[PDB]
Amino acid sequence: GKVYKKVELVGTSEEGLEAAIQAALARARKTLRHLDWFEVKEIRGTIGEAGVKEYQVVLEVGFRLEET
Amino acid sequence: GKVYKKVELVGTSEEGLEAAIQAALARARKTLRHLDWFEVKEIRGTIGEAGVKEYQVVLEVGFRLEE
Amino acid sequence: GKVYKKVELVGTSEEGLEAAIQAALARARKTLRHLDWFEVKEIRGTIGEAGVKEYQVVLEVGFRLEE
Amino acid sequence: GKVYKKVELVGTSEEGLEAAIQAALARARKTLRHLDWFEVKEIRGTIGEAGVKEYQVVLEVGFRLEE
Amino acid sequence: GKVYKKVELVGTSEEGLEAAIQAALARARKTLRHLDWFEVKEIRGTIGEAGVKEYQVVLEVGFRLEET
Amino acid sequence: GKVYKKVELVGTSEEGLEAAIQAALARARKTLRHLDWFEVKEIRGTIGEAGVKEYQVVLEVGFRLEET
Amino acid sequence: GKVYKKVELVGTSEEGLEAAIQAALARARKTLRHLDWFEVKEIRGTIGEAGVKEYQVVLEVGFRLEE
Amino acid sequence: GKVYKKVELVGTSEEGLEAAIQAALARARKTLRHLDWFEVKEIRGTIGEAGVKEYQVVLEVGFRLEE
Amino acid sequence: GKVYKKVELVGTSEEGLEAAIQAALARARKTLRHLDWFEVKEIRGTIGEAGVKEYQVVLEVGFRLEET
Amino acid sequence: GKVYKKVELVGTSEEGLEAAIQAALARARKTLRHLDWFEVKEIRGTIGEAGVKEYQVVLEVGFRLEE
Amino acid sequence: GKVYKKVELVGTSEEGLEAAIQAALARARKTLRHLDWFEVKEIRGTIGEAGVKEYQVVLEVGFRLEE
Amino acid sequence: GKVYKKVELVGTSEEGLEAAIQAALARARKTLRHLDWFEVKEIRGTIGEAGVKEYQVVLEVGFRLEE
Ligand SMILES: [Mn+2]
Ligand SMILES: [Mn+2]
Ligand SMILES: [Mn+2]
Ligand SMILES: [Mn+2]
Ligand code: NA
Ligand code: NA
Repeated sequence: GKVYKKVELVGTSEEGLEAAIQAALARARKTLRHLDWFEVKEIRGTIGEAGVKEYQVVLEVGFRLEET
Repeated sequence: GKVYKKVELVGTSEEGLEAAIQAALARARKTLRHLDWFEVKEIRGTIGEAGVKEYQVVLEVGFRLEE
Repeated sequence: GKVYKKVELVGTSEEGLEAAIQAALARARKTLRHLDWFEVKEIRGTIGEAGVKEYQVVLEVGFRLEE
Repeated sequence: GKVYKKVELVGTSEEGLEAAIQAALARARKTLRHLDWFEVKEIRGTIGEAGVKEYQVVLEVGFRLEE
Repeated sequence: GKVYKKVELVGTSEEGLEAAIQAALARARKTLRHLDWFEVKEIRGTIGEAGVKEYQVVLEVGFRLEET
Repeated sequence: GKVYKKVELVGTSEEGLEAAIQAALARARKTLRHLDWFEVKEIRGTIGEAGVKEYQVVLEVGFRLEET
Repeated sequence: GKVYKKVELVGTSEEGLEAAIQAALARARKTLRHLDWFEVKEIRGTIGEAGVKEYQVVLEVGFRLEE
Repeated sequence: GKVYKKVELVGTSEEGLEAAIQAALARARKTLRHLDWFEVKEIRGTIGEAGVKEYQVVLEVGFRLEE
Repeated sequence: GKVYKKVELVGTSEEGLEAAIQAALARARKTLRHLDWFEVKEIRGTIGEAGVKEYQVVLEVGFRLEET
Repeated sequence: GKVYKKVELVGTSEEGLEAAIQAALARARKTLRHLDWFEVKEIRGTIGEAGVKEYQVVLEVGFRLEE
Repeated sequence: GKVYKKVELVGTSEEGLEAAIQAALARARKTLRHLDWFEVKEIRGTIGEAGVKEYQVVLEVGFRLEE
Repeated sequence: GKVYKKVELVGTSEEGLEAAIQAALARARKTLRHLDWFEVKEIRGTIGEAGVKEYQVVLEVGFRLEE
């Protein structure tokens, strides 16, 4: 049937988790076609000094491969 | 000794992660009694042209069983 | 020594598990060279009116990098 | 907005892995509506004179809940 | 062939690990038929003035489904 | 080289996931120096009449040790 | 009560997952007594010109120990 | 929002599993305040001529931090 | 240095967890020398009908290998 | 903010763990830009007459994506 | 009877894996008494012009508590 | 096809990680035939006055069964 590929990215943002997810996906869309789903693997981040500096979300992005 | 049961749900939301959890809990409250705690097992979601179509949070909800 | 890369693919088929793995490997052959091994990570699928609709096998495929 | 539930079943069969999965899904269909997807968690089995006696596939079945 | 279902329960007891498991099974057998096996997934508990307040054992209980 | 330590904290908040993480970091920074990074290990919470009562985020906080 | 041992084998076959499991179990039968159950731990394999070369199934075989 | 800390201990006992947990909690109570919950991570132990020399239970203890 | 081997056993008992652990170890001692430690992997069991029939503890037993 | 990608490589060497890591990283440097960190995922190897033949280290290499 | 505590450290070094472990243990010795054993949890690192810049080994250090 | 067995060993050495792996493999050679691969599962060790006392590497060793 169809075949998909998964790439692992890390999105970062000062805004929050959804924004860091959206950041990776926005960059993914520049170079990968047929983006279909994602799976969060890790949530981490840096500290300083209003608390969280940046949120870092490690995620797999899954996309459909074309025929050839 | 009190006994609890855990049911696994996946809440979804186009808005965010809290909203997805809340969606699941709102539905669980309709058919399950004595809801006490939840544990998130997975965060995933779907992608469209806008980016995230929906956030999906897989979680277990634990509740106390009667008698 | 030699250096390998692993790509993660999801093969799908209505027929069964091996055919799902085979579907991923046939596509991988078109763009990847020196395919050597694979490792299954997840077996999942969709459900239709007759039972399984498609099997989906998530696998890592390992191949030698040139140079 | 949408909420799914997951139940954990063990399908068994003497015929093979796919058959064991089909067995769980067939029995699932009798009492669960909107069956959407499955996830295989464990493949195990019993052993007899002729090798495999029964294949046992532990899977989660996900299905959409009504509001 | 036969089809089984697993339900996840948490038994509790102020006495010990076995007693907590038995509490869960004793309750299970009031609403579930054909109980066959259990599998412990987690041991946790709460803490009081005297050490352990209650033991909490998270377990899966497996039972045959009737062909309904 | 440098040596870091990780401590496991659980932040809580009635507001959301980021707020819970910030609660833990805000407390961490009162007794720990040189906070560098955090890693989320679990998200759980409690349930009330209105859905989520409080969100509880389990996280590791990593900080450099002073060569003492 | 009674005591069981588990050994970890890897069965291989060009002819699929069930075939590889059966290969392991046939060999286990030759030198092990009181074979009772198996648990699949990994599925992997090698790749050749036609896709899968060999399927390799890593499993635990459980057997009762005599007293 | 209240904040908790988790410390990892290994309690040991020649008697049994509960006793090992209790050993750890008794010691934790000496230097940690507001002890609330524990989670067992590992059960292991040592072996002598008698069989089990000591049971060892690795656990996290969670307690509320002040200010 | 020294080399050890680990075998995986399943001890069973109606008495409880420690007894099922002791059961595997007693049988291990019949055929393996220099038993040194064990690690519990799984706790499961059968049901009927005073609750637990038998407790089943899956464990690795580690023992020192001799030179030759 | 910025976005990173991770690729999974297997470095090999007859000369040890660090050597295998370095082999992977040297190859990564040839076709990947902005290499920042690595995470070891598995250590395995092959066996020959003298013990270890090749050390094989599976690692993730993280690098910043240009915009 | 006996109770141990475990702390999670990250040793770093430019020299290799063993050196990074030794670095954590040396700093551990300054403030912790009765250091008994360690468990490596993660091996990771940073990458520079010459390949590995810093090795980072995340380990748990276990030590015996006084009564 | 061919069938393999995996035995789990713990190699120990004061020198380092490879020497620990080598110690396990040298002993395995005395009693096991057709040793083919190994997989590291855990790296741990003991601590003495100078830092690491012994490294202990837990590994699975895979070998072909005759027949
Ligand atoms: Mn949010
Ligand atoms: Mn098949
Ligand atoms: Mn007991
Ligand atoms: Mn080395
Ligand atoms: Na569950
Ligand atoms: Na911890």
